[PDB]
Amino acid sequence: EQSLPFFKLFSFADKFDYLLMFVGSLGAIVHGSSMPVFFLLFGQMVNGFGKNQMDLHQMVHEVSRYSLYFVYLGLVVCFSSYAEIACWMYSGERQVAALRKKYLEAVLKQDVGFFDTDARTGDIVFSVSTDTLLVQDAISEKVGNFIHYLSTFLAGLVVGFVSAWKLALLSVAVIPGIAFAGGLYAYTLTGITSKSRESYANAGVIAEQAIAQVRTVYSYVGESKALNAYSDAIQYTLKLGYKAGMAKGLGLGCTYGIACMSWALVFWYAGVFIRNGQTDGGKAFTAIFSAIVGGMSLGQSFSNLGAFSKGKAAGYKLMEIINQRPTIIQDPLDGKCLDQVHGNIEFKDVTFSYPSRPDVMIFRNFNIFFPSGKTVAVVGGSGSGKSTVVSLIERFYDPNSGQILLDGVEIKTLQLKFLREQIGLVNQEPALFATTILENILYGKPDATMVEVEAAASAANAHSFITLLPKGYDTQVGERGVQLSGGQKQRIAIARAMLKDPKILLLDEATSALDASSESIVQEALDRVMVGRTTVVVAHRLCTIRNVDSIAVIQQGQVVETGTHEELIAKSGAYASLIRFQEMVSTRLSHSLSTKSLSLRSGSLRNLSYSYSTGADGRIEMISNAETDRKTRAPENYFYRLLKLNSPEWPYSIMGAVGSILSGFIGPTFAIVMSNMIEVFYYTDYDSMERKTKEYVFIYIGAGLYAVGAYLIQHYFFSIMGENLTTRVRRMMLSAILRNEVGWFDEDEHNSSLIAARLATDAADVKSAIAERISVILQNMTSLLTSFIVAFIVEWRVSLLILGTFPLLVLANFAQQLSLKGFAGDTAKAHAKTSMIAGEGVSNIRTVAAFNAQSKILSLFCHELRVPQKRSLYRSQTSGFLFGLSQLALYGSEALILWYGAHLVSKGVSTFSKVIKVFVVLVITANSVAETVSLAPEIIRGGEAVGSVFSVLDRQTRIDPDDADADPVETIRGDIEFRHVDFAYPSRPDVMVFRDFNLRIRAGHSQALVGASGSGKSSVIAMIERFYDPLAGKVMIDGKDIRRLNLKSLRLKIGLVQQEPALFAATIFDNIAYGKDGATESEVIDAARAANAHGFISGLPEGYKTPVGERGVQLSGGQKQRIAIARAVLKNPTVLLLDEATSALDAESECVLQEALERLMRGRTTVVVAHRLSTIRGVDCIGVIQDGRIVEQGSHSELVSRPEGAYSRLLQLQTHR
Ligand SMILES: CC(C)[C@H](C)[C@@H](O)[C@H](O)[C@@H](C)[C@H]1CC[C@H]2[C@@H]3COC(=O)[C@H]4C[C@H](O)[C@H](O)C[C@]4(C)[C@H]3CC[C@]12C
Ligand SMILES: Nc1ncnc2c1ncn2[C@@H]1O[C@H](COP(=O)(O)OP(=O)(O)NP(=O)(O)O)[C@@H](O)[C@H]1O
Ligand SMILES: Nc1ncnc2c1ncn2[C@@H]1O[C@H](COP(=O)(O)OP(=O)(O)NP(=O)(O)O)[C@@H](O)[C@H]1O
Ligand SMILES: [Mg+2]
Ligand SMILES: [Mg+2]
Repeated sequence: EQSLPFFKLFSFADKFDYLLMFVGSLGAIVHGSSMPVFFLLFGQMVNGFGKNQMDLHQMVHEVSRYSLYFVYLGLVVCFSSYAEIACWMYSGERQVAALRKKYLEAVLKQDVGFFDTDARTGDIVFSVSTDTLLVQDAISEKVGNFIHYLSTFLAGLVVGFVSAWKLALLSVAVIPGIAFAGGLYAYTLTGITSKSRESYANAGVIAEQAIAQVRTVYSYVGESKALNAYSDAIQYTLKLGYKAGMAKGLGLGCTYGIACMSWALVFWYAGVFIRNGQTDGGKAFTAIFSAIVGGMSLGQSFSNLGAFSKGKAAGYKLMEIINQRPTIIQDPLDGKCLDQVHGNIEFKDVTFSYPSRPDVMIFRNFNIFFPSGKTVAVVGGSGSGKSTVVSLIERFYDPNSGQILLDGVEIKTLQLKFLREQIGLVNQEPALFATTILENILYGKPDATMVEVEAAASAANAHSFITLLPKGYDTQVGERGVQLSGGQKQRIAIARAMLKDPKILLLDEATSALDASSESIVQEALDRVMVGRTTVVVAHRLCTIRNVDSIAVIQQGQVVETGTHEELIAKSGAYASLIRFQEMVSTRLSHSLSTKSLSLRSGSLRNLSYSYSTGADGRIEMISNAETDRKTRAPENYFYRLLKLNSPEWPYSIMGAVGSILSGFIGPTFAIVMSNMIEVFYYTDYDSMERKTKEYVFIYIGAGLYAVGAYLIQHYFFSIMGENLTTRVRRMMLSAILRNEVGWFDEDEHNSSLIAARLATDAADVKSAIAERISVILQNMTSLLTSFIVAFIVEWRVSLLILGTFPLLVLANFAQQLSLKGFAGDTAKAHAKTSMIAGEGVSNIRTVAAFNAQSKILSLFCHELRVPQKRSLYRSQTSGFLFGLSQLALYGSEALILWYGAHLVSKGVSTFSKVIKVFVVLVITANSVAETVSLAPEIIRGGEAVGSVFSVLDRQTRIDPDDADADPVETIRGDIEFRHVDFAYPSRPDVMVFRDFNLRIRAGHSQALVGASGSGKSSVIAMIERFYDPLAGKVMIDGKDIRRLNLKSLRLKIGLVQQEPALFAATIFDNIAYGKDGATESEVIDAARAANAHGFISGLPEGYKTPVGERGVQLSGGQKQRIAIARAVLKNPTVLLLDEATSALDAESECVLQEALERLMRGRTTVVVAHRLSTIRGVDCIGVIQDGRIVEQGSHSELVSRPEGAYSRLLQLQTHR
């Protein structure tokens, strides 16, 4: 939206950076006007090297002068490419490093309640992560290319018009006949790719509903037809991907079909102006080639504007936080400083609301008093502003109406160094900055002594635990060297509360780690520090409040009652229901940053962003997103395997590769004709310069239609091979994802949001690893070959010195194509330890506001930024000097060859138009060789990270749904008998929810599994089918082992009903027939009238046809549950399985299960679980589990005979509505 001007991005430059942009601008101009000066000397060499063919002693003079000048020109490109790289890359680094210093100063001094996670602390941390890499990439080095390739254009039209201005308009005005046809290609390329990009999203929900509902898709046998709806939704991209291979041949055929009909136009009029006597054969070499490579080089200077519009936008967000004016600031002169405080805090009608939204009201008419030297207990039951009391004494906010006084002195007339130093804060998930266990304790006071740190951790239940660590109080909590990552989080944070020695002390509900005997150890540590200090207590559970010597209770805006724990238990005033409430019983930002960073990496480069994760429990882990270089390397034999998977089309690859060698002949067909017209321009018989220039125009036309029929073959083919490979792989991947166990889908890195991308993008980059890395080899390995055969027929004494110099002429043309992207290289990885230190400074700001840590983070950030400047000083000088020397060897070795040519002509060995036919061929050849060696690591080094998708094709499953040595199933009777059987989730095996679980089910019976307050209750049905394997023992079914049978034959006769039902993106005719294939119309209609819904399904305008999955009409959960029961009643199963869990019916006036329960159990073996104790009258048995063990069994007539057992607790929960 709002954006800065491009200027004022340089507004952080000091007095030293106005000299690294004046040196660095005279460097980029003299370098820019060097290719139009190379064309001024080379058209002055040939005018002595061939007009004097009759004077062999004038040639040796005037080529020994014009080939000394290509050493003087080599020492200008030596020191003017060293001054645009080593003076811009570093001078764009002292301005961003300075930015982060002004910025971090800005964030630390802002009112502390500005950050409330409502896309706020996921926006400030992201603004220091990416926006200081978009200000850097727009002002450092791409300005040094925008100046460079501009002054080539403004000096390619001065050397052009001075020498011969009557050709400096023919050579210029033709150029829009190339770009018009060069832009028609890139126009229709989008117009067909967008037809492929849009047609895939139809298939992007079929391979999504069959993964996000993989519990249902495995439960029925519905994976064999989940490919036939993904086969018939790629075929509308294959045949649409064919004719995009046609629009690349004719887009590269109609480019050399005008290009080879454009050199004929500017070489014909050159043959006219020489005969008429206006120019000569050397000055018409300059005025053509200066205006062409000068006029074509605005396609590079207008390529930097895409990276300039990202600078003005992302720079404005950084520049508005710095000058955002806060309210609660420190006044070091307009402030007081008391002495011998008592801590008599009194709120005198203090109202307050959240400044995010003043709609709700928190402290309407709030009035409490705090004593001196006592303990109070402000306590609520829920979010009635229970943590707002500590969030107001800190001045994290201001009260919008009211006044707060300390000992008769108000705190709004005080500075924020006398107040916050005297208050200690302990709260949930306590802040441990990634340092040792000596510097975290020194945030209370930076330098007192060593022995008081030990005395602080002595009365903290820590000193025993921090001397049983094999280092001298030196243990990294951020890095996972030694982990205190047990369930008992060892509270070292209380040592900060003890060493600081505060007068006022604001504790909080610091027992929320599933408290037990382990968290009772840190409880008594808290109970011994509240001595002689004004302190409060905030509590959630009242089991730890029973020894507190004053309790004041608020309910809504105001205090209700005061006193001690003798009258609080009395009078039943909002305490007797609350103790009945006691008896009736972050890590999201790393996903939130990964969403905002997603869907924005299409325009930005991959060496620019990050990839966020939780990592350890010390910080937010920022991976530099250049992890493709050193992670997930492909299997070594992949270049043979991908050819084997793509074989049946060996006819379509031989027919293509004979259309590839013919495309490599276009190189020397240009260079051998154009090296004959620099001969013919020096004839002296002006009618012999006409009959031998009609031959040199009918070949440019004759090789201008040749390129139409030799780019059309190489690109219509090698894409039929390239689109029967991103089809056969996309159908083998889904037939290899739907064979894994279900627990692989439970992991967060394998959700149904990334695995639908690894079939979209990562399976579509095999077209560019086996079809477009052969065609850019055989095109270039037949053009290198057919030019080193023509070079050894014409003259072999010069084409041997060029072959020895050829390892240098290809390095010099290799350095001219790394400089198009800039030599900075992975600029996210060096600035990635810096941002982690700014990552702990924002998301943990509530403890930085206390302790006065606002000047210790700034000196642990300006002490670490001295590493990414002395890395950008070494790299900017070495990679600016190894570029300025690899251009000296270019111009400094084109003046050895041409000198050596003008030496042999003196001895009569070889002649003119044999030096030129060897020198001009063997420079244009080397231009194409540094396009092949540039992709040399990408072939060998694993392809790339998106071509390394073999973790789904090459991955052995655990639970195989189909075997050969497995007996099929004839008829199940139902004989579920659980033998010694324990279980845990493979995702988190730390909890061991089943402990030698045992059951027994005879055929023709039922089961009445209790909810047991959600003790893994929906997991017994998970082991009837094989969603998981038991940790030990056998699941004895039908008197047999379950893991000795063919699994696809088993699941077709055991039908279940899922916990939270959802339907597929289809009408309601598949949804009630998805559990029964082969049935057509007859018993489908009767199948609906079981959970009846029959007027609900007949009440529809479009019959039964309604989209209920997505993008149609929306139904309710009580009505969706009606549809799901119609599945199992059509399948006619043997072992029915129902489920209820955690208030998921949502059907008031419950009648959707009065019909469905008692009419369905006619001849089946059922296992029914119910979370509510209602309609729980099972008719054959019952099962009640406690912590992985059943405790009682029988009918519902011996359960009521026991006085308590375990069911008597459940009947009291009926009255807890
Ligand atoms: C003039 C040469 C003898 C000289 C030694 C050589 O250094 C020259 O500067 C080379 C690098 C350049 C100068 C002009 C360029 C050509 C001018 O640009 C063009 O029109 C294109 C058309 C098409 O892209 C061709 O494949 C290359 C071609 C035709 C360019 C290929 C490379 C050059 C031939
Ligand atoms: N930053 C915020 N902006 C707006 N509302 C908030 C914010 N933080 C908390 N709230 C809500 O406003 C109410 C104030 O209660 P609060 O002071 O947070 O005590 P609490 O800790 O939520 N109660 P409990 O968790 O039961 O001990 C709560 O219901 C909060 O959920
Ligand atoms: N896929 C899973 N991976 C790891 N743990 C899980 C998974 N699913 C559930 N749990 C944990 O298992 C515990 C108990 O729930 P679970 O074992 O799923 O059955 P349940 O939810 O008790 N059934 P119900 O009582 O009917 O709601 C919970 O604390 C969950 O966190
Ligand atoms: Mg709280
Ligand atoms: Mg459940």
